[PDB]
Formats: sequence, structure tokens, C-alpha cells
Amino acid sequence: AWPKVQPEVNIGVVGHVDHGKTTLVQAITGIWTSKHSEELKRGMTIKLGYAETNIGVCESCKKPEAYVTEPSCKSCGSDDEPKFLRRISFIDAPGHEVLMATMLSGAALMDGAILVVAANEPFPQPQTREHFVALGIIGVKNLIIVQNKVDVVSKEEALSQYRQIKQFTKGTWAENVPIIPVSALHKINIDSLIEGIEEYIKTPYRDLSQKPVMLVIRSFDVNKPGTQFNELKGGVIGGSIIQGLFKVDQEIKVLPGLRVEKQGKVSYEPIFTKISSIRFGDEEFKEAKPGGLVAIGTYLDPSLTKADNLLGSIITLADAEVPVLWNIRIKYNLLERVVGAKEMLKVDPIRAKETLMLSVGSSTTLGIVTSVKKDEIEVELRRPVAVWSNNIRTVISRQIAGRWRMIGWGLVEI
Ligand SMILES: Nc1nc2c(ncn2[C@@H]2O[C@H](COP(=O)(O)OP(=O)(O)CP(=O)(O)O)[C@@H](O)[C@H]2O)c(=O)[nH]1
Ligand SMILES: [Mg+2]
Ligand SMILES: [Mg+2]
Ligand code: NA
Ligand code: NA
Repeated sequence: AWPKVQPEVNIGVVGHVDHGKTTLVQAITGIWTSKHSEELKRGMTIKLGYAETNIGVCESCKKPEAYVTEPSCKSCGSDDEPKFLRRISFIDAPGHEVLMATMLSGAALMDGAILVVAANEPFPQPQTREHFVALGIIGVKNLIIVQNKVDVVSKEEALSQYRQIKQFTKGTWAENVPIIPVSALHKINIDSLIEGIEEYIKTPYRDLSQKPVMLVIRSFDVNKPGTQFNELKGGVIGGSIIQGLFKVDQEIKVLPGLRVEKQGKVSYEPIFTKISSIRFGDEEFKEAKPGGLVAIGTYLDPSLTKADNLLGSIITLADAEVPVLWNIRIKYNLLERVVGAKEMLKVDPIRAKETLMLSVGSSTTLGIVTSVKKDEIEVELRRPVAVWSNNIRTVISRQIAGRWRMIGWGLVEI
């Protein structure tokens, strides 16, 4: 039998709208990540999607077909159980340009990534570019490029596009990144993609001695409708542990925390609670480590966690020392061009008093520029941001023609 463990690695799935990210995740895991009614109605990913799968290999069989996502080797004529390799998980990002900030959030949770490129659309599309560049900036460089939808084009058309992708990646950090052609919809050449995942997205080393930090992207509660208040189960906080590990019964805090109103005046106070449960997908555990999206059960009033209220927060141990900042200094660099725009645009220098969007961890916050220098800016934030380390990368976006576009990045200076 295969062991039941948490996923040990997160693989992002990114790319331009409708290029087939969610269908690819389904082809690999059997799971459709879109859970929300609006997503299903509109036929699009809006919030970050999630799915897990075990990965194994039939040692007596030929690759890539030997790779499996279930404990069976009958597909290669063997009655033996395949060797369990690891459990993996996917962070499924929205492709729509208006949702770039959500991709950025997701990128903070990724150990590696798949960039999905549709073989039947002209490469490189705006969000192909924007997602690629974002991955590069954030440091998600264990990348596989997947040519999807090859089922609707000839081999030669696909090869033409392949050449284009090689041209695009040449001279960049991704010059030697593999390109794997598949059909996500009709499930063709998926085995080669599994093989590629095993080869190019190794599980990263984890320093379990680092202080526990979790980036929050979800919050909710399991209580069925018509439940007595005095017997409601506590709120649940979902996210990914980026360092250290958490354990059941640990005293934790949510930062920046809760919005407090004192007659118009608005401040933030840390939310202290205790871990009552730990779950990955459908399985319970006593501890949670990096890799996978974890659901942290708590003793919080469900009203505090309702409807992903805590998105962008972080969770640490109760006694951790973490700056919660309403002003930040950033050592920055701007892109030459607004890569996510349809028409080519040069990035204008940062100006004092302009409003910028800052992506830090899973958080997205607007701020006003209070100082501009060649290598540094200072920003007055509309809401505070938790800065858990000294080398955190932020992504900078600017509103151009009514659309928030990535224009640069920086290090948050402590
Ligand atoms: N012919 C073909 N169609 C595909 C393939 N993969 C996905 N599609 C189709 O493309 C459309 C969008 O697929 P979907 O997986 O939702 O794409 P997405 O990139 O996740 C959309 P979003 O960017 O909003 O998250 C669907 O109609 C789907 O059936 C493929 O390999 N071949
Ligand atoms: Mg999708
Ligand atoms: Mg083809
Ligand atoms: Na599976
Ligand atoms: Na990472």
C-alpha cells in the first residue's frame, strides 16, 4: 500500500487565459480545481485552485509510461505495486489579465511551475509573458513549459511554435527549460509530463529549524447550514507553509490580523488563536510542513474567517517577532516594458505621490509613494503588511489605462 502523507512540493500552473491550465491539472490529478459557483458559471478560474496527486513509478516498465498517479502497474502488464515516489500538489492560477495580482499571490506558494502555452494561439500572448516574467522575478525557476492543445494542430505547426518558444527563452534564465507537448483535454502524452515533473521539479530542501511561517490564501468554516451558534465549529485558515512547520495545539497568531474600528479610526490587531486541527485535502495530520495547501482548524469565531476574509495574512507562532508595517522601504528595479499589456508600453519611472500596488507574500496592498530615489522607494501603505524576513521580494504594479500591470520588483528593506 502507498503511504498517506502531505504533498511535499507545490507546482504552480500559469499561463494566458484559456490556454488550458485547469484542464491540465485535471489531466494529472483527476480533480477540477474550480470550486466556486461564479467560476463554474463564467467558466474561468478566479481564486487560486488546488489539487493533489501521488506520483509513483513502475520500476520494471519502460518510461515515461512507467510513471503513474495511482498504485497500479497493470497498464504495463505488471501485477506488482509501483514504487511510491512522492505526493505533489498544484497551485492553479487564473489567466485573466484582470487577475494578475492573484497569480502573483499564488507565485509566493510555488516550489516550481508549469507555464502552459496553447499550441493553437499566437505565441507569446500577454499573460504568457507576464506570468513568465513574474516567475522569473519571484524566483520560481524550476520551470517546465507545456505546449497544450496539440491535438488541434499538426505536428509541424506545434514544432513552429516550439521554435518560437526556444527563441523567446534564449538569453534568459529559462534558456534550457524543457518544452513538453500534451493534450490536457484528451489526455495525450501526460506520462511525459509526469516524467518531466520528476526530473525538473525536485522537492526543495526544507530547513525545518526556521521559524514557522504560513502564507494565507483561504479562510472559511465547515459548519452546515442551520447549525446552532453556540456549537459552531471554529474557523479554518487555508494557505501554504513557506518555512518551518506547524503542529496541532500550537499557539499561533494571524498578522496583521483584525481590522479594528474606533469611531471612524481604523487600526489592526493580531489575531491570537490555537491550532485545533490540521488537514491536507481529505486527510488529517498532526503536523504540517512546506508543500501543499494546508487547512488549519482554529478556535476562532467563524465570522472572523468567513469568505476568505484573511487572504493576504500570515500565520506565525504566538511569540514570533514580526514587523507589521504601514510604511515600507523597497530596493527596486523596473522592467523596461509593460510586458502584460496588449500594445507595447515603456515603463515610466516611479513618481512621488503615485499609487502603486505591492505584492508581498500572499498579500496585495495599495500604497502612496512618499520618496523616490534611483534604487529605493518609500511607500505609505493603505493597510499594513506583515514582513517576516529580511529578504522578501515584492512585485510592483501600476494602474495603466484602468488595468493593474506588473512594472517592476524589489526587496523589502528592514
Ligand atoms: N482542444 C483542446 N482544448 C483544450 C485543451 N485543454 C483545455 N482545452 C479547452 O480550453 C478551454 C479552457 O480550458 P481551461 O482548462 O478552463 O483553461 P484555463 O487556462 O484554466 C482558463 P483560466 O485562465 O480562466 O483559468 C476549455 O474549453 C477546455 O476544454 C486541450 O488540450 N485541447
Ligand atoms: Mg483555470
Ligand atoms: Mg498535433
Ligand atoms: Na492521483
Ligand atoms: Na517558492
